[PDB]
Amino acid sequence: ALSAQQLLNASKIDDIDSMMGFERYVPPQYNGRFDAKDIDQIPGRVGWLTNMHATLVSQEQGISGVDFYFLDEEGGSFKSTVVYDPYFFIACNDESRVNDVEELVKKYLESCLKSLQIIRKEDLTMDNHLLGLQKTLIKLSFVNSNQLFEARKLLRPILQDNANNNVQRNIYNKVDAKHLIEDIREYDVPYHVRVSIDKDIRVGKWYKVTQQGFIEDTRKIAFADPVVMAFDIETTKPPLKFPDSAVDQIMMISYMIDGEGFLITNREIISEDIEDFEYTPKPEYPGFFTIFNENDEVALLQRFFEHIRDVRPTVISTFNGDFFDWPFIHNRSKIHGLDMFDEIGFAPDAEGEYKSSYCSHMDCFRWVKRDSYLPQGSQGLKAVTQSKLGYNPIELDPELMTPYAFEKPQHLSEYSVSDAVATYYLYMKYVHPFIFSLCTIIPLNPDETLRKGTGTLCEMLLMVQAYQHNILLPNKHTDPIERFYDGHLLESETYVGGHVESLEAGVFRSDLKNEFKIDPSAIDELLQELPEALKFSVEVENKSSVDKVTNFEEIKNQITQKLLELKENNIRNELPLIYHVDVASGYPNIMTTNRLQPDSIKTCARKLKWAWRGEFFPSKMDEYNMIKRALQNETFPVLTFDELSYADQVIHIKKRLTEYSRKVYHRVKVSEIVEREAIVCQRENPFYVDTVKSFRDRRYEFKGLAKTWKGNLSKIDPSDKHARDEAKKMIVLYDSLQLAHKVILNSFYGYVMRKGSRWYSMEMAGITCLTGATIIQMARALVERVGRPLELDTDGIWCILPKSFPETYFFTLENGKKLYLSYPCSMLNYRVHQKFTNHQYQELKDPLNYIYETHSENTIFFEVDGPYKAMILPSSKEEGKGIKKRYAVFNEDGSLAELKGFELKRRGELQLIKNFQSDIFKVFLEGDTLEGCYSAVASVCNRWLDVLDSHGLMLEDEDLVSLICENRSMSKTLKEYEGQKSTSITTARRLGDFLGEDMVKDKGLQCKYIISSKPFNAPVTERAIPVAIFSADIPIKRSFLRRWTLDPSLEDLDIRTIIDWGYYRERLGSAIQKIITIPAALQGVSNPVPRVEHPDWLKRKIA
DNA sequence: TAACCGCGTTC
DNA sequence: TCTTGAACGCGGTTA
Ligand SMILES: Nc1ncnc2c1ncn2[C@H]1C[C@H](O)[C@@H](COP(=O)(O)OP(=O)(O)OP(=O)(O)O)O1
Ligand SMILES: [Ca+2]
Ligand SMILES: [Ca+2]
Ligand SMILES: [Fe+3]
Repeated sequence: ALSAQQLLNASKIDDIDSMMGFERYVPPQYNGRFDAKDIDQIPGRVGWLTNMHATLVSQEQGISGVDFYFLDEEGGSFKSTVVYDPYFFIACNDESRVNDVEELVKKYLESCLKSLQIIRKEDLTMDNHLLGLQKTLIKLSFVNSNQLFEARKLLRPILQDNANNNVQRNIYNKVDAKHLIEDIREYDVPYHVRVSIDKDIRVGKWYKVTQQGFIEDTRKIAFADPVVMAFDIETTKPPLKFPDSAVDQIMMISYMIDGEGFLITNREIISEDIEDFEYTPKPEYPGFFTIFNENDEVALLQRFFEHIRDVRPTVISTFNGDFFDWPFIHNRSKIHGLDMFDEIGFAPDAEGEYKSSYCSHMDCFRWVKRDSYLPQGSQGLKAVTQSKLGYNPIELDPELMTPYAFEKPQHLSEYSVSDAVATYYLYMKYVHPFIFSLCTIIPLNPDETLRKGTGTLCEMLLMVQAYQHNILLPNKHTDPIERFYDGHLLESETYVGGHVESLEAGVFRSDLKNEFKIDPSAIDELLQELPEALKFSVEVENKSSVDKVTNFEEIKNQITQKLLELKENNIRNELPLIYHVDVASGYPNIMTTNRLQPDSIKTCARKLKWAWRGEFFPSKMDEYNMIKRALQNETFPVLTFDELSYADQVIHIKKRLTEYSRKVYHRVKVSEIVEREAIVCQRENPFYVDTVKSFRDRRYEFKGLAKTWKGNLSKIDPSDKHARDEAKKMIVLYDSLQLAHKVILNSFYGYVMRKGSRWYSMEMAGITCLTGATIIQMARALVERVGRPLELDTDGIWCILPKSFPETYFFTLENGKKLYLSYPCSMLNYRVHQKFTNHQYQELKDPLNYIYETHSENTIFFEVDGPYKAMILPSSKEEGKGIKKRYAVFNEDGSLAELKGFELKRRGELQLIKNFQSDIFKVFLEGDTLEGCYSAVASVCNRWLDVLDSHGLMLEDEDLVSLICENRSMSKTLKEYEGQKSTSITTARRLGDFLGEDMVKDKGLQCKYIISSKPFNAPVTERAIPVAIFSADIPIKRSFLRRWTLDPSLEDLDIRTIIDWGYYRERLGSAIQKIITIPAALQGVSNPVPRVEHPDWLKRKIA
């Protein structure tokens, strides 16, 4: 009888909705026809849909429905409710007796079943479905979702009893109605998702809510303007510890409402009363802040809640407020006798996040984590602000925040205000357009669209297409607890992914010549291919015709000439062209080209290859069962082995099968790779393929607008500062949008391996990867015969080409326009489209007679960027090994184009190494010769080497603690690391012993540590000191370092005598080895930093 | 030496 | 409850 709690919540929410301007609107009745063409004549109210939530109504037992929250055209708001019977299907293993099952379930489920009906859907796993045969199903409908769940608990025993055997009757011997029910289907669709899909309603669109239903008003283009508030709180904190919502108070709540800044203060903690000030960190971000200097903390909370209730916001934005700000305000409200739910309608939900019915909570940190495409080291609000808004917000050390309420109150008021400015404007410029536009195609509310994984987002879009094509949803995938290969227990199985090669290291600049040896037969091939490749660049790449171009021969003659000149002199020493070629939407286009989709893996048969890789124990079956019977006889946490769960059973089996295999085979795990083939039907209902093609086209629009505005900008004179400032803003705006669509797009590839995937196919994912590896290696084979490829990753190639190699040309058409042509790009694309096009792609031409056509499909194109000014690739310390996924590339104007992989970019590495790498990549541009180039990097190296060889005596204390520090995050809590050794685990354990157990209470703690010299010759994980120790009082300090260095002798407590300076001298040393010296050796110049000795294998090679 | 792990990247 | 994939670098431990 849980409807009590549910019907109550609906009443409470209904009243909270009314207080915030959302009273349930019921449209006037209409007896005329229901056509969208006469929208202006049908009685009703038009609004912009801003939110939606499942609810229970009481005949206006509970009745399932969805509240839809609207903003109307006349500055007001309202909500409307649609009711819809929840439902799922019953499948039968013989469609001749469906009416018998129908009579069974009508009586078996009569306690909760509302109505019943036989319907037909298309089953993609059913024979003859491509000819029109459909699966017959029983549609069970219910009054509310509680009744649906009851029928599930009632049907599950039947489904489990039919999968078990039968019973002991006359052993000397038409089937029961219960054994005919094969499975239940579409039983786990969220209700409001079910309503959103079935009724074709989306947040962000305009509707007219009439008696017949919602009529989309396609005349209304732009989004309505909700009132948006972003807030940030600041609280007191113990020195070197974390805020505790029990003890610590809230100093101030800064916020902003549609541009107007505000600030509530807690005069009981903030010493002064602050006057109205301004923070406009850039002209485009005004920030006039009105302050509410209040007395008590209760006064502060009550003004915040009162201000919320009066402005009536439908969007409240925060930065990580879901797991700090909101629970802090809620805990302070409870302590102070204020129920936050009665006040503002917010409350925690099942995941601990804070939501409301009328107002979406947009935690910008969720957007940053999923869609911003920033590295984790740049996901703090400070880095996000300078990357996305283009300015540096106000900083100050958090250790000084609790004191500065008393000492420098105005400065700390400026910080809290800058956080509110950065949060509000990042939401309005980035989070708000993206998520609300996303809601128009994904059947979720803004809160869910922001937070769900990209795989779940893909699943939502796929369920819309499947439903609209009457395709039965597959049930969620389930992986078996045990799988075997050749009798061996499998520990993990997967496929071979992308192909990555590190081919050359060192420095390559457009002003420094390189030596090329051009394969003459390679130029022979491109000459034979040149006529049809230029036609390909004209007709396929630029979608034109050779008839309308006027310099086809002139450009063909210009390329053949250069082609021929480079064939005669195949040995050259010229300046290079630093180029990058990269397939646009590689895996998506590989899928759509070959018609890849889970339901297509089974002449409509396209056989494509993939590579399965398995990891299994060396033990065979004879030893498996031996360990099992052993584990069976032992006791467990009062319980037997067979009385455990199958999961806990295999847990113990795996633990004891690792120990055995180690002591008998010397190994614990064997890996093997087998080439597998799969049949890809080229006629299957392409609802999956088409969904990918649609979203890829969606992303392509923003990707092309970024390229346009990168062109509009360079065509603007450097003097027009305002024009070029606005062009650069659209550039970062469209780059952000296309990057936000990139992860969702590629999750269509990843979704086929996601746990619980409705369309799981390991085969399809492997085929995509192997096909990509085959294309990118064919491209390398041509580049290595024409130039020198430097690095290669999955679908991209960094290479240098002779300056004499044919480069960029522009066709001219009789219109007067121009067609762009990059010959290094089109020469590869022509080969792409000669060796990899799918000539077996089929589509329904006549659906009524089920006749198909067969056409040729290939949307795989390399895209080129460059030529660049410099590329700097590091080398490995070990002989012959390269360094993949790490380099630096610079533009012609000297700016950094790409910085990939290096510690400078990663979250929390050795800070000294970050500043070193930061100071050094710029200087690889200096110098006039390659040897002179390496001397400029040598000087900055020797500067950093000097700081360490001097034991940091040439830096002030605070710069030293900043420099030698290393920060590392612990993804889990310490207790989850039992049995493991690490510098983070040590730092966290020592932080807990000195600062208290509550320091490790939560996951994600940043362990900032220093590595001590003593105890000597001890493992490095034992000498990691929390840097917090040196800010504690001298008694508390000394006791712990004496403890941690095992030196009761010790009282020279200064950092410079504790640090293992030789350790950091090695860390910097190998950094200098990999970036500077070892690549310099591989380019043939003597060690530019002789204070960093070469490897023994490298010295021997120099002989 | 080589297998192995956690973190965080590049695709 | 939720829940895209694999390849890779590096500091560190372990067999
Ligand atoms: N985040 C991801 N999740 C799943 N697969 C990914 C992800 N990122 C990259 N991949 C895979 C699929 C991509 O097609 C393939 C090539 O990477 P990349 O070239 O960076 O993306 P892309 O080719 O789709 O975009 P672009 O058009 O910008 O090159 O790597
Ligand atoms: Ca803050
Ligand atoms: Ca790509
Ligand atoms: Fe087929």
